Amino acid sequence: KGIDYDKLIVRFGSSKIDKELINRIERATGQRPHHFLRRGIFFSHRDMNQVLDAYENKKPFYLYTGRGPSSEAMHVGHLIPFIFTKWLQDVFNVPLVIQMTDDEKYLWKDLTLDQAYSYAVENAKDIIACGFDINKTFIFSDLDYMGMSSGFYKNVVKIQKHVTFNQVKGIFGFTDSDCIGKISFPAIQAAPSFSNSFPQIFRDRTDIQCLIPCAIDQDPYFRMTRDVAPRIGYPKPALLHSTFFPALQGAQTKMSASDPNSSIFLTDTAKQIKTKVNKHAFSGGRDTIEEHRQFGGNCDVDVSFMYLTFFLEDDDKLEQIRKDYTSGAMLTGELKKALIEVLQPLIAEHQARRKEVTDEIVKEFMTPRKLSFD
Amino acid sequence: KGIDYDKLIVRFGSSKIDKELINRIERATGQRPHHFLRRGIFFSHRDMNQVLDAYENKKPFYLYTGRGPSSEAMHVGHLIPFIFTKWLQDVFNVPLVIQMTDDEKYLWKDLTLDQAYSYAVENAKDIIACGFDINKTFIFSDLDYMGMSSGFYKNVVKIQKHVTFNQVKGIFGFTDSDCIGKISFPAIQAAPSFSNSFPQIFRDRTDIQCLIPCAIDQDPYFRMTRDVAPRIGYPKPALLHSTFFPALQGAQTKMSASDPNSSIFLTDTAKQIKTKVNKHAFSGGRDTIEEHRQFGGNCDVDVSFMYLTFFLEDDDKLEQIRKDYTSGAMLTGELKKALIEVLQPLIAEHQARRKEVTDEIVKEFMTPRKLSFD
Repeated sequence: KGIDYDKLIVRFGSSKIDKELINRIERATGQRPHHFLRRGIFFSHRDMNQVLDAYENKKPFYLYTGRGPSSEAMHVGHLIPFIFTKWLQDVFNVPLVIQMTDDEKYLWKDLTLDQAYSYAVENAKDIIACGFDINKTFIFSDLDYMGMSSGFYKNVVKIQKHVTFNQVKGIFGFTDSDCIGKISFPAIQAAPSFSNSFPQIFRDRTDIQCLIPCAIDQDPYFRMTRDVAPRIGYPKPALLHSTFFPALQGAQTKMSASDPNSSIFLTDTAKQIKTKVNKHAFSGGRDTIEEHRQFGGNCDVDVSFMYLTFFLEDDDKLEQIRKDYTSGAMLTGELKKALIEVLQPLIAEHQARRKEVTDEIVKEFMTPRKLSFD
Repeated sequence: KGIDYDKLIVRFGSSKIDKELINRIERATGQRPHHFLRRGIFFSHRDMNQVLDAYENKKPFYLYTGRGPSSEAMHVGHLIPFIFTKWLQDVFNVPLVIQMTDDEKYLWKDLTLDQAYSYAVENAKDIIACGFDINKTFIFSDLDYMGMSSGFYKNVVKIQKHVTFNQVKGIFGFTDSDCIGKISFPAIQAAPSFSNSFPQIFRDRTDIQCLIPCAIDQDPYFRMTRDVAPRIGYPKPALLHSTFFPALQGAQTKMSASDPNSSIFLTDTAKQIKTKVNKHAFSGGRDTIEEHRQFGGNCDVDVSFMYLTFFLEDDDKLEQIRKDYTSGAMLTGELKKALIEVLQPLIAEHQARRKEVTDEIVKEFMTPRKLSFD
């Protein structure tokens, strides 16, 4: 029952997203708001109006997200952010910068420097699969970009001294036993938030607003970055907070990346997707059919219904489902089939595109070059 | 009386330089050993034979030294290393890599990132003045090179995780109040010690020996670098330890970089050089002329005589001076005049060359490019 997201906004001191804001965004774009905005999926921001101010006056801004490279599969939750960011991008016709923290993984996990980089490239393919207009998005490897940016490291250093060790010990719990690469990394994570880190596309000029869509329990991490922003004469990056995408087995967790099952993977096949949802997707319906008819299912805790909230685009069909499962008219198996019919095409479509992404294609995304926007 | 350099070799576990080694170096080069080697100025090494092995078999090696950029003047002591390294370079016809730690200064001192860089460029002019064959030496700014080396940062990261925070807390005494840029810097200092950090001149290949001439109280700093060397499949860099160049006012200190006087600066004029030596260069002679004749001067503590040890190239003239000052035949004013006649031309010659170094000249030294050697 510890789901409260409004009591969450309060303690972090961020701002709730209201109708005002969504309409302002829809007017600014001439488009219909994303369902993530309609349903309270992405409910908080930090300076989103500032971002809109800029856009309305024809003053550009850019978006920045990252991914911690890995070997395991890569699931559906990993898409919430990438999906919202693809919308925002297309909707505003704006530049997207994507950080592949191979160095972080190399520092934290047990990889070979050449390994972590490997993942950064492969994981890049999964990210391209989501569409992302090539003439608008730049995907970089920390390990690769550092040594080919006349502005990235410069910004790391500026951030590196304005952040004490104590500041990170109380935010990532670093210990005297941790390597020096770890203690100093939070700066690498922060740097892309400032426009001149990418001269190849903005040239000098630090007047460009950055927008970072991310999870809400990731806010106390961008505090640091936002605090040391004007302290170094740079604009604070705008945030857009999203809720937690639950793990099949329950909503108590957000679970893993291992524990096979527990997460629909982008590599799972139609059969596999079907199995995981029917067998593991936690059910909020009753145990017997008669008890389910009498009392109905509980939509709040049902994982299969939650997933629908994310991937079912029709607002009306979702409300029908919500209503009938609650009354008992619809049974969890029916809910499951609904979800399965939305996930199979989605995941399979991803598989299709991920096949169309060559090497001469990734090379181009990773090649720092010029782009298109306002 | 705390001068003991042999009791110093013992506690650090390094190796004394003997005749064997000097002859091996003189045979390897077909040249007469430098006076720094003849007089026990540079008396310790770590793997210098390995370096010679390589050179004899026609297998190249390279040299690496650095300088912490600054605004003040830049004195004669700052030359011991640069002088020895110019010899070694010319004598072996080998590549020299020079680190301008502007980022370090920006982190530690109170500069503007753009300031520290300024110094790196100016201080570069002083370093070029010493000769250094352009087609053999590469001078880089940490701030500039980082963002234009497909191998430098890669090596920083490799070093960054093999060195804990505790390892540096007990070597540079870092505290939880120090910024994260500081804690992680020792890696930036170490990286140039490995050949593939500079692909523009060695391309891949990490089989190239690095030699680092430096002070002997700087050994417990290169321990770290040498320890994490094979731990990452890289050759340990060779050292060549030198003694302390004393400060005019006494040998108790090595004194400063401020306290005007106390150090002959490369900007000092002939008049100024003459004044500082006569007025401040600590004297080991007696107070009265009669007492000086009877007991003689003490060469061990006389700073003016010590300076001669460094800059007077003739071994015979130096022994004459040593003998006569000790017996009392020569008076401290005569010793002073001797030193002054060696320093005025040396420092003035530097001034002359430092004027001949243009901007299209520094640009070329700083431009990572190809060089010449074995």
